[PDB]
Amino acid sequence: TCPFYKKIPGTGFTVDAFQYGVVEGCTAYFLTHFHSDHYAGLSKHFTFPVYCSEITGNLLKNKLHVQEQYIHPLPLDTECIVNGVKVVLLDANHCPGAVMILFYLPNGTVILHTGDFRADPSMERSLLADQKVHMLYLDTTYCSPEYTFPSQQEVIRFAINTAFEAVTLNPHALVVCGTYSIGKEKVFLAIADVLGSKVGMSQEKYKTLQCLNIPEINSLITTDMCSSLVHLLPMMQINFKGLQSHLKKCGGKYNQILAFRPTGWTHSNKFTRIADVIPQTKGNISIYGIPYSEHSSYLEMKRFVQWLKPQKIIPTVNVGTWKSRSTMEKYFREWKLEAGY
Ligand code: NI
Repeated sequence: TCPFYKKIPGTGFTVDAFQYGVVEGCTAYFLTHFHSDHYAGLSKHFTFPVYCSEITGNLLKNKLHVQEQYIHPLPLDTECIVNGVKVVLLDANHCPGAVMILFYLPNGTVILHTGDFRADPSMERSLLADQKVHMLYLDTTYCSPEYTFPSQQEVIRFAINTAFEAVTLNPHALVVCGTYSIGKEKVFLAIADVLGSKVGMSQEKYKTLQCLNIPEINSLITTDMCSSLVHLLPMMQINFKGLQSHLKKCGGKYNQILAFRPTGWTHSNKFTRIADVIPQTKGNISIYGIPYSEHSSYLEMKRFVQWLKPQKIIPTVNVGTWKSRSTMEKYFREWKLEAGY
C-alpha cells in the first residue's frame, strides 16, 4: 500500500505513487519528473488524471504512450488550482522537466515537496520566500557529511578543456559520453559545442531528446553517427571492450576514443579535486570518471533547509531501514539547534 510520505494530508493528492494500483481516495496523481523509479507503474493502461510539467507530459505521451486525455501539464512559477487547491510548480534543478510542488492547503498549512532536487541559492529568491512553509518532503539522497562534490560548472569546464585538447592533438579521435535516462545533457552538449559538432545517438535516445523543449535542438543532435564527432552510448558500454567494439563499427573514420562516465558520488570525492582527475587508459582508449551530480550535496541540502526553517521534515529517500531514518533525524535536529527554529 501507498506510503504516508507519498500522500499530501488534507487533499486526495499523491506524488510519485504509481506502483500501488488504484490508491483509495486519490483524485489526482502528481509526477515530479520522468525517472523510472518515480513513474514506475504508469503505462498506456493508466486512466486517472496525472499532473506534471509540460516536458514531463511530452515524455509521458511519446515514450510511455499514456493517453492524452489523462495528461494535465501545468506551467512553472504560476499559481494554479487543482481540484479546489492552490498549487505552484517550481524548477527542481534536477533533470529536464523536474519540479518541486508547493501545496497551499485549505486550513492555511503550506507544504513543499522537493521531488528529486539539487538545492541552489537561487531557490531562496523564488515564490518560496513569500510565506512560511510548515512541512517539507525532502530528497535525502545525499544526507550525510561525506557527500561533497564540485559544482556542475567546474565539472563542465574540465570536460570541455579535456575534450578540446584531445581532439586538437588527434583530429581522428572520437568523443563518447555514457547515459541511461534523462539528465546530465549539458555534459555532451557542451563538449559538442566546443568541437563544432552535433551529437550523434540511437533513434530511441534522439526521440527522448526531441521531447525536452531544448532551444535549437535540431541544430545540436542527429541520428547520423557518421557525420558527428561526439557520440552517446548506454552507460553499460562505457568500458574498454564496448568502446573498442564501437570503434570497429565506425568504419575506420576514428583511430582513438576519449569517453566520459558521468556518475554520482563514489569514494574518491573525499581526497581528489576536479583538477587532479586522471583517466583510466588501455591502448588507444581513455575513460574519465566525472562526478556531475543532479542531487543536493550535504552542504547544499543543509543550507536550503536552514533557510527554509520547516516545522517538520518528511524524508523521501533512504527511508527503507530504521538505521537510515534514525541517522537522518539526527542531522535534522543538529540543523534545527544550530539555526534556532
Ligand atoms: Ni531523479
